Amino acid sequence: CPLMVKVLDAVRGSPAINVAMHVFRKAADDTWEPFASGKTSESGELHGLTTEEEFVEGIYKVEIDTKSYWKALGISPFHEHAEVVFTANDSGPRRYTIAALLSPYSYSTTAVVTN
Amino acid sequence: CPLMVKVLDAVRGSPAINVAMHVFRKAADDTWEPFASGKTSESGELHGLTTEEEFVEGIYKVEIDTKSYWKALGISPFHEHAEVVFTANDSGPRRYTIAALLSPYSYSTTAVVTN
Amino acid sequence: CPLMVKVLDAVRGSPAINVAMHVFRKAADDTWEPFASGKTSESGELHGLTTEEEFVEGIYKVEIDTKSYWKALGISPFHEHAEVVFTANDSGPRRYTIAALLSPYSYSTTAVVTN
Amino acid sequence: CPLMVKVLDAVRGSPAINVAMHVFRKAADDTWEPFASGKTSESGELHGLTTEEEFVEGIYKVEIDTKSYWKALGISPFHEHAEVVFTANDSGPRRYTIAALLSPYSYSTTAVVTN
Repeated sequence: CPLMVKVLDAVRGSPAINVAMHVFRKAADDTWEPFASGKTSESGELHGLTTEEEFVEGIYKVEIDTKSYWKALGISPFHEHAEVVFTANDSGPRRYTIAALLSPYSYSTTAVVTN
Repeated sequence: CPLMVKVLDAVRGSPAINVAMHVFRKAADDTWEPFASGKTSESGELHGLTTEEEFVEGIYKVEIDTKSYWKALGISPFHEHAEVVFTANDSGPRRYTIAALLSPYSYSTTAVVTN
Repeated sequence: CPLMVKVLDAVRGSPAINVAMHVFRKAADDTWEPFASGKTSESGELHGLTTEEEFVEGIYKVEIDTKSYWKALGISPFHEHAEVVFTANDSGPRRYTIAALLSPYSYSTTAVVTN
Repeated sequence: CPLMVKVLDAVRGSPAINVAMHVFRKAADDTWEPFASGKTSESGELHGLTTEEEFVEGIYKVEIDTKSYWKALGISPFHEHAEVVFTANDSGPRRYTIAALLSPYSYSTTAVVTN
């Protein structure tokens, strides 16, 4: 499990559950090719997006549909989605956890890259 | 204006208006002595708390009452307040802007220090 | 000044100066058309990007090149850039301040929207 | 395990390891009584601070010594420590995770309160 995503809700103080997201990998034509997708679990986590063999060096984009999440709660959000764009590099550690902390008008994202 | 505090509301995407705060300074006996206090304006800023002459080297605490802010908006939040504790003017006089970004279960605080 | 962007450096506690960014607007064909661009000033702010007449209803993307910022400081950061994507002026004209707080492995973005 | 603390380093994109913290509970005299303490593990987490029987309703303060952490890395921090002050309430969910995301000039803290 080289890539995991964890999403938290700063309004309710809870995991953000059932949040959809799509991952894309940049191709040579400089367009985003679909790579992986899913919805967060009851822990706010999405596991199993890819495998070590499939996740090679490259530029990846994680698009988290935050707008649908807030609309389901009845709170008017600012952003269309939260996007996280990064290069995977083999000199660095093996595992990438992308964390996102969501508020209606604000979000933060942090990468925890470990061995 | 050597010390300014700016407070923002991450739920509404707005300045946080009428937020009370109290500033304290550590005394020689290691107690917190009252220093200055005020409330944020319609811009979410609190200016005029002190002067260059009065704000001497020391350890200062800014206590922002976030709980009353959220309760007035109908929200029961997690934190009693947001505390910011720092040494000031150790190297000579500086201008300090303390920023706080508020959500019911989360907050962030950042210092911008200029010379 | 209907759109302003403010960028801060959480490592140094300073405005993030000379940070490039490009703004795009979604076209009728669902592509991102160039809208405006610039670099932050010594205050970490970028003003004058557009006018009330030019900034019409639409979906906008602000792409802040954080990677070049960190590399110039000797830091190899996680993200390629920080993207902020939002619908603007849906309810009529508003003033938008997009704030970004930068660390090498983490960033936050907040919108302050006033009328 | 009703109370856990998780600390992340936003500069290095890693758990914040060996971070000391002290927890206090407010007494009737309105002073902070020592309650629990420890250092974060290699995962950046501190478990086992208290038990369900001992953690009763009350006002608690978690003081995280962020200054010593940055000083060990050779980066000049702004804050003396990061403080998280909150009321434990039995009407809410059982488990409290206090998360802290650290930068030298900025930190955020979030409570995830779950069942």
